[PDB]
Amino acid sequence: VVQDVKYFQRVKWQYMVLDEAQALKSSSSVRWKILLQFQCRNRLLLTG
DNA sequence: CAATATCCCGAGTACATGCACAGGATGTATATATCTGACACGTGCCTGGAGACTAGGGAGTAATCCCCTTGGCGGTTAAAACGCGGGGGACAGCGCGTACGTGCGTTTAAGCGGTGCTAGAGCTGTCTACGACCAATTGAGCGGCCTCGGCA
Repeated sequence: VVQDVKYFQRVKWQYMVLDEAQALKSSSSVRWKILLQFQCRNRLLLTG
């Protein structure tokens, strides 16, 4: 998802389930910077 | 405007060329010749046509920055022109090779009969090479942990 961004930007996803979202913990990360830009109703984090 | 240069015209200039000549070797001229291959005849093949279908490619577009393109760059010599050196240029002869002629004799072409080499045969009869797929490796980029320099 941090590479095929161009393809994911092509469609209006209803929701993102970001499983084990502790992966996103640092704002310095490209992952975080890019994952902010996708458009959806809800962003759902399932991180224990 | 001045200057070096190219252009242009007439005098005077060896020999080059076009010609006439003798004469020799070859192009002609006739008769003969078989055989090349022209021509005629079928043989059988591929060149072509004609269909159905996928999938590969081709064409198109979109985004864009690489590369080309341009300007302006700063740096150094080919050109210009002269001075200046020796070297390319024009005659005397030797004899050695080249030609050419003679008689040098080696080999080829031809026609002979015999015969084994090669080149079209196979499904030969496989199985190298041809896909098909799998697996390893390196490299690169992205997270993550950790000392230290400049700032409160």
